[PDB]
Amino acid sequence: SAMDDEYTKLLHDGIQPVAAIDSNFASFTYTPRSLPEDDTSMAILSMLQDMNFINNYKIDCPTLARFCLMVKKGYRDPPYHNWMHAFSVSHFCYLLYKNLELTNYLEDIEIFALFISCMCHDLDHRGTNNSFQVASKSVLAALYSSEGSVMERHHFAQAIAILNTHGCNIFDHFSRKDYQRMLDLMRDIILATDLAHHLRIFKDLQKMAEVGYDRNNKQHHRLLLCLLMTSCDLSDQTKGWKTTRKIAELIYKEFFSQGDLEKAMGNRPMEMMDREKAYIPELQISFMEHIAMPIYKLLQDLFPKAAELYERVASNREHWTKVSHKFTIRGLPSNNSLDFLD
Ligand SMILES: Cc1cc([C@@H]2CN(C(=O)c3ccc(F)c(F)c3)CC(F)(F)C2)n2ncnc2n1
Ligand SMILES: [Mg+2]
Ligand SMILES: [Zn+2]
Repeated sequence: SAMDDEYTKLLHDGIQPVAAIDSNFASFTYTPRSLPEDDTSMAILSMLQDMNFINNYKIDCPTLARFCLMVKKGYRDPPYHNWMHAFSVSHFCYLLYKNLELTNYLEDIEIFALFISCMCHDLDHRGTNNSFQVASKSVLAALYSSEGSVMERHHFAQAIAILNTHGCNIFDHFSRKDYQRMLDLMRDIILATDLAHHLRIFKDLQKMAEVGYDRNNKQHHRLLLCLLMTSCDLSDQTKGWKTTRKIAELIYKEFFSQGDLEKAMGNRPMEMMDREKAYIPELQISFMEHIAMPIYKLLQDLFPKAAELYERVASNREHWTKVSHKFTIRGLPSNNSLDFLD
């Protein structure tokens, strides 16, 4: 019923102009997690409208309103992999569209697929990684462990289940060819969010950046879509320091909850998921150096206007070294007590 009245307003009230959301809404400096969650479904419609997808693809407005709410409701509330993550990843896709001239690189339908994939790419995340699905012998591992990318296959399957819900198939007027294309793109893009997949294709991404993007090379299109999806997925690290500090809190809260579960199963968690071993500043520096910075360096190599993104990621990484000394207890704790020693 609450879904129903939210739908009624989303459908009949009109799509707010994107500029009314925030006067910096289309800037790389904007932090979409500042938007109240109650306003995010309308902001999705505003972005879809501003990218001209609603008109270009003649999306049915009741269907689209239903779809957007179904996707939002398809996220649970772990500390990090929740709807506000999917919303902020989608918003970064919109930023890429508005700032980087993606139409010189990608087909319209590929840009559309990228944005819809961003909305859907973590659907029904339970706050645990692929390794945990296998180790805990979850239903998801029973379905997909033999293919790999367990969670990402689930996210994709959830996206399809939403489309296959009556009243929610925003593509169902597409030609059979275009429908097959959209769903194939969604598969490839959502599966690209597995960082194991990123790490596997990284050399090919480097080689594409080295030789130069060839808009007539179908494999270049696929590679670029993967890179852009990863860039959206990690885009929290391209904001200022307070965003990255908070996002670190959320990720490690989620990780440490998984680690507590693995210990209860008699298994040794990864150091980064073990609240007794993980040293957050060094793990964040390592993640920035070895994963985040190279991704945004490739993005800048391909799109010079993305330079500020890489510079911000590098700065945030420098901040971690600067604050690391504060994880060492000087003097006495604030209570003047050493009772934590016992
Ligand atoms: C935006 C953002 C997203 C993630 C993570 C990265 N992920 C990892 O596997 C991972 C995590 C920590 C590491 F140190 C590492 F080497 C790998 C997958 C994920 F958990 F989904 C999201 N992190 N992690 C730390 N700061 C992050 N910032
Ligand atoms: Mg994911
Ligand atoms: Zn994600």
